[PDB]
Amino acid sequence: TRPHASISEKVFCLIGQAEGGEPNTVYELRNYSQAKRLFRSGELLDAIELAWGSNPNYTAGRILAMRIEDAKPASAEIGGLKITSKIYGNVANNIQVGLEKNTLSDSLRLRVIFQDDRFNEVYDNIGNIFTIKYKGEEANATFSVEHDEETQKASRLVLKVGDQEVKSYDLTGGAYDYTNAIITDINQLPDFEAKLSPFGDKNLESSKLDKIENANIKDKAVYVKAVFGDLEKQTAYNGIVSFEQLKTIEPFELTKLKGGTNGEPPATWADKLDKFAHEGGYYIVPLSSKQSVHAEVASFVKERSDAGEPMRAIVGGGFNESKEQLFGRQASLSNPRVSLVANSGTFVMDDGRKNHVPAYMVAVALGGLASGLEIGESITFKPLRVSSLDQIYESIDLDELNENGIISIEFVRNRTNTFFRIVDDVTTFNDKSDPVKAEMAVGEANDFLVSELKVQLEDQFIGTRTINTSASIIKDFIQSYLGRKKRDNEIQDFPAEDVQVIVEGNEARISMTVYPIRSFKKISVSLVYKQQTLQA
Amino acid sequence: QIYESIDLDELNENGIISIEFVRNRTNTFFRIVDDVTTFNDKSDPVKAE
Repeated sequence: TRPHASISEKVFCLIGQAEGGEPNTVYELRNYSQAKRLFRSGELLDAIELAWGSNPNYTAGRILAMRIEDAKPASAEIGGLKITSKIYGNVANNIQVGLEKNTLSDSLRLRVIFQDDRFNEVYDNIGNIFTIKYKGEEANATFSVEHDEETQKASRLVLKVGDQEVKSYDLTGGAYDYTNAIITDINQLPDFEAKLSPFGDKNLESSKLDKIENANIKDKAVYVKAVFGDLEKQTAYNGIVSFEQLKTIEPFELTKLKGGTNGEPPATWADKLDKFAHEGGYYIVPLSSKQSVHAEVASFVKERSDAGEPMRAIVGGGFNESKEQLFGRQASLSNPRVSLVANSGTFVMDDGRKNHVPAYMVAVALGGLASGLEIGESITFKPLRVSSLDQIYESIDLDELNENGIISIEFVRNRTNTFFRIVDDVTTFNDKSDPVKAEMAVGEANDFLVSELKVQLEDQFIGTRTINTSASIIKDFIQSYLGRKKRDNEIQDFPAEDVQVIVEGNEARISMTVYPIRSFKKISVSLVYKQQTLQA
Repeated sequence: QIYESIDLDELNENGIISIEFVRNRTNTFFRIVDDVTTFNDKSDPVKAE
């Protein structure tokens, strides 16, 4: 590998169908060029590119995703070789592989086809690592290679003068573990010859050679053949397929790798949703309509948040859902840290397509916006990508479903432009006396403040250094820290007189009060027309 | 200097200094492709470089 030239803090999570990538592993997608390379097709790809494309400036952050399927690979067992596919799904059934042995080279030849990616390859001079020959005066020369009787790894290689062993190389271990050493040291018994292959690098570990005897030599040049040892080099980084040796290798006609399986749908998402526990997400969205999956996601979000790791979800159901379904689903999804989306629509992508967008894909679009916006700012009135809104929701309806905590999209008719811009960051929790639960952005600001508070209280006091730092000092430390957050304007002011601390044994209880940065909900303007004369 | 890019990788890995042909816009020149020594170990740059 000689030197050359060759030519957002809120993480967002996803889980849905995709025709690519191994399931039950959360991937981090560095760039949507790499997303398509992993997630070939399916709703997850549209959900990734919709999220990063949802607005020309409020782009989404670092995405984590997983294919939720019971998929398994396509494979075949033929000749001497088990052939297996790194793609899991029905797409693997399109793979084809076939061998030949070529009398022009006395080598093996391999061919791999994969029409889906318009991908095709041929490998030739497979095996036949390096040449041996004899030039000394004698009438006869040969050689041999032998195995360990147990492992069937190679153990000896020997040059023979006629029938008899001249010198041996310890393939069981040491300086001769790499065939390069033998390619040199055969040319340190210069009556014999060895010479390298012209067809690219090989550097085979000599233990992978195969047992051979008494090939007749002087004029002739003969290879050591070691076909599987060479195939490991030819398949190091190559294509979609991998190989395992059972038995002895032989060619075989072109044949499809079978057993490619997307798999049955999941009966429950819980044991595959658990992988997003410790991965640093904050917004997670399911790409599915079933209410049971939504209840499970609500449960997972609660399980992580109650453990100190805050998380939230945005959810939408099916297609063109009606009011009765939204109320009944809100009542079945009532806990905070969950948002329900009420509207469907159409989105445009660069392929020239107009999708019919389910409600959980509008959540993704909103979730990508929520992650793009810097901490504490509301999703209120930010314009969205929508091409057409699918709706039975008028002015008053938006009041109904806003007051009942369902997020919705509203239509605006400016002087010239008509654009869609989403209403308010209210959550599924209904009781609007408690804005700390109701408004998602208020909850975000709270979650990150309490976490920073909880963290710095570890170093200062929960480090356990002594009991002799009493409760007047803890009160002072919370006043100090509220001062620092007041300096950054994240809390407007705090009544230091109304802070109290109680201590018993090795436990402190503290009461406090904070003034939140007060929001601005409404304006109304009385515009009156009058006339007065111009004169000359 | 017929040795090609894959040959340069084989000579360089084995610790043998090689030379390369390079084409500019119109001019050309020959440059030396690595400061490697004859030493074996790849994780010991004090000796390998």
